[PDB]
Amino acid sequence: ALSLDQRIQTLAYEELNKAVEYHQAKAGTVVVLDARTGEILALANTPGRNRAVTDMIEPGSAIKPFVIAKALDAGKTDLNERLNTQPYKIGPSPVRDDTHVYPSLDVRGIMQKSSNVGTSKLSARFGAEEMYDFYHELGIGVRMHSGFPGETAGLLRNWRRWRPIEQATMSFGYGLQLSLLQLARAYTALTHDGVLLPLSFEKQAVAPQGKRIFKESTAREVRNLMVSVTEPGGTGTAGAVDGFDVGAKTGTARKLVNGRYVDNKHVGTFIGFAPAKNPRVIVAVTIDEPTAHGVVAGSPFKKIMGGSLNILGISPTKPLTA
Repeated sequence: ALSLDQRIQTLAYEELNKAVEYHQAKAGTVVVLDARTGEILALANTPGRNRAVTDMIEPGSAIKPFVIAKALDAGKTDLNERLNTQPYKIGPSPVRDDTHVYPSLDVRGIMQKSSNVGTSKLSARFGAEEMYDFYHELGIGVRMHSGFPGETAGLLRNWRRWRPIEQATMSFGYGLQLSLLQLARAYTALTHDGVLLPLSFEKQAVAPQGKRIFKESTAREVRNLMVSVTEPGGTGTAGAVDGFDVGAKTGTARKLVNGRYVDNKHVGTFIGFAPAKNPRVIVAVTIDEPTAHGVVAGSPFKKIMGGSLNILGISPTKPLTA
């Protein structure tokens, strides 16, 4: 009684190969979760090791929704505040959006434009220790004990050694590491009404008691705000799925490789869930070091998500246009 769905696995495998070949990338990974149970429905890798499981990545933009959720959850911001989002400095260190300037944005805007400034200022309303604990409770630095070879814990540095610049760069996804599976896992906290799920490779007749991280209503509102990422105006319109509202993030993630000098490998990333309001599927795609022609992880995400929803009998919630 494995949780894996062949129809979805075949679809994940095929769109992944297609995308990796088209972009001439080194490698690729897809994870598909049942957004309500945490069942792994698919897990596809290009040939070689199980990167979904073994490869620590710095998540980039994909971590942002969590910072924003924490800030809404604690009442440190709300849906009406306009933040000053001008580039600014911490000590010598510039913080900037890439590479637009947005003078001000509300929280929806911060999500929509995936703003580094807005995110890092929402993070800065918490102490280093509170943020550390938050990242830890998302499972960052905590082994999943999947039972696969090469698995590791990840990296969350002790908060006592954090500089204010490091707290801020962690809020936009650098200086801490987790696997794609750990990242897809964190997303269940958003889809399953504030409750983080442990994930399982086996079919579930429960489904499991997870661990509350956010209020239900915080998760519900964050999902709505993530819809603006895939709509016109957002940074992830490449991951829009006809007929559905999709909540998602795109970004370039990083993979570190030792040793003489550490190699910063770039990884195209797209992660999301749909239907946004009542999610049924989380899809996460990474594509390692694309070379030709971020639509990179977006198109296969778009195809895998669309195809998974059809396979599972989930109907569109809005009109089709083309």
